[PDB]
Amino acid sequence: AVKKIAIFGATGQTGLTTLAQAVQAGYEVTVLVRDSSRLPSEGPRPAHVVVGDVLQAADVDKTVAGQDAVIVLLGTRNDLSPTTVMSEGARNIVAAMKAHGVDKVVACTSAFLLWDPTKVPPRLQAVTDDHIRMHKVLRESGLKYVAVMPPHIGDQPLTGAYTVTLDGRGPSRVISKHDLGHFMLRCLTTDEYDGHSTYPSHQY
Ligand SMILES: NC(=O)c1ccc[n+]([C@@H]2O[C@H](COP(=O)([O-])OP(=O)(O)OC[C@H]3O[C@@H](n4cnc5c(N)ncnc54)[C@H](OP(=O)(O)O)[C@@H]3O)[C@@H](O)[C@H]2O)c1
Ligand SMILES: O=C(O)c1ccc(-c2nc(-c3ccccc3Cl)c3sccn23)cc1
Repeated sequence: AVKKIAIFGATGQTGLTTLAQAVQAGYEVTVLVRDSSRLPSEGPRPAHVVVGDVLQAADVDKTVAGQDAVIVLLGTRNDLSPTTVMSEGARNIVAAMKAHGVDKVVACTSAFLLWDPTKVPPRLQAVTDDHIRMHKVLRESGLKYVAVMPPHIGDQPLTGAYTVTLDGRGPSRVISKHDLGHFMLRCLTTDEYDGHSTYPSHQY
């Protein structure tokens, strides 16, 4: 079974609850954070903290070393400018996983990768472009890759009752951040989603 995991993006909206749920479930969690000040000071906390940047290959390498699996929840917070942080970060993660023999990566992009490209809101296209680039890096890596492609991420409660749609869009346009984190961790316990795109959604 999967015991040691690295989480990238652990200080973000979904990352923080994914981190808390992972520790609750008994995982030995390692995180790469740009600033440990953005990690919780009480409650569930990671077993190992690396402070550094996903754009520094040395920082990614020491985060991935020794893990059983990797969770990717990188993002740009509210910045919708053009970016390559997620795809370049993914390149470094793939290289580190290959060097260290880690084969399982669960990575969040967006449901827009499942949309008709004429329907993607132009204001979100620059971020979506790098989600596309990141997905390409991960799909071409040959690793056991679960492509998590959520719709809008909300702040509704944890339910564990969401629908998981494979290789297409699902019947709701929202997933709570807690349920998205729950699903990321579920993907560590099964291989049934490897090589698929997954769309978690629910009605709250
Ligand atoms: N908002 C939505 O409705 C929605 C819908 C579909 C998909 N998505 C996608 O889902 C993913 C996660 O969304 P989210 O809101 O949970 O993430 P988020 O709140 O934007 O947090 C992003 C995470 O990435 C980390 N990060 C950014 N640059 C980094 C770097 N250079 N080195 C190391 N870490 C770095 C941030 O660390 P710091 O604490 O240092 O900033 C933070 O932990 C994103 O890719 C987003 O585009 C979002
Ligand atoms: O299928 C859906 O209904 C759906 C999918 C994705 C999104 C989405 N929202 C954001 C966003 C919005 C405001 C501030 C920050 C961010 Cl990051 C981004 S960036 C890439 C995708 N998205 C919305 C709806």
